[PDB]
Amino acid sequence: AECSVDIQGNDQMQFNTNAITVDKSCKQFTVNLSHPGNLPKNVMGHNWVLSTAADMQGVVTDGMASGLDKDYLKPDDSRVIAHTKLIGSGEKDSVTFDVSKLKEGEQYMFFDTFPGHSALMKGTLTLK
Ligand SMILES: [Cu+2]
Ligand SMILES: [Cu+2]
Repeated sequence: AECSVDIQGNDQMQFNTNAITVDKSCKQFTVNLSHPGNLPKNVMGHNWVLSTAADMQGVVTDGMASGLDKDYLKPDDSRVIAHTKLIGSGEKDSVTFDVSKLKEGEQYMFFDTFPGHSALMKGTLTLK
């Protein structure tokens, strides 16, 4: 099975997809994030952040409260399973994580924690 996915976030506060599936037989999984557009990070920064569905609200609320110099994530937030950096237009960042962190029967969400973006920039992550 493939073990990576390419995700884009644009100047329109959109991701290219709202559903990612991770095949069990992957030991690691990589998300490659890019930002088409022209807007810089402080105004249209995007990141890809993974937690359980239950934790998504907290991560987003705490991240937004943390500010740009924290890339909009609360320091030491243990609800965050994996994430990319916050990137502005033209930049790119990849994260690779251990698939063993993810458990059967759990609901996962990926999302962006830049202020307001999770309204649109979120999706499900499913183990298969
Ligand atoms: Cu494979
Ligand atoms: Cu964003």
